[PDB]
Amino acid sequence: DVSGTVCLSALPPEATDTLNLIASDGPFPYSQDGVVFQNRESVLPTQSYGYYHEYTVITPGARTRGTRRIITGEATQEDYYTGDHYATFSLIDQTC
Amino acid sequence: DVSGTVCLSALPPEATDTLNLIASDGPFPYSQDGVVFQNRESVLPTQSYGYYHEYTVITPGARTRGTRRIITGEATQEDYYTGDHYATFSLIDQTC
Repeated sequence: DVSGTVCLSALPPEATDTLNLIASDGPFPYSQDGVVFQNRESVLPTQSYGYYHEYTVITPGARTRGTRRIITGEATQEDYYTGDHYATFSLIDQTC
Repeated sequence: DVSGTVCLSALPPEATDTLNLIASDGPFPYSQDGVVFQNRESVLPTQSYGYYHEYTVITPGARTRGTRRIITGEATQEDYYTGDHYATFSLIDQTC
């Protein structure tokens, strides 16, 4: 399940950067950006394969990709944030 | 024959999710949710066609709809669990 909705303004500023890159279709900093998210554990709503894609939200100072991501769904405004490597998700509200 | 009664708290958590959806009549995750269960091998009591319906119990980690299902009958609380693709069934006790 999804934890609830969070305003974009209440998430780390790097989440705003990632959403801006998704709207322009890149370029993305990481090679993994844009790959399909399988939702193997069924935390998000069940959908067809390819419905979900994953993008990095940079963690300042990290050497690796870290634990923060945005998962897009195919529906309008359907974007989920995770700050714990896919354990929990919140829907992002871009209007606040 | 129904193989016994099982407490709802003993089943995987997704069985509770499915029973909640059945109570609200969905919307369901799969298009096959809510089809008639034919009871072809007569494991459950014999009834007219249409008496039983089947619903998916999601299995996290599976690549398919998996083997877990809830079958409803028309009587109150008549809900059966199968974890083995219709081989065996237990009546669910929602009070424990």
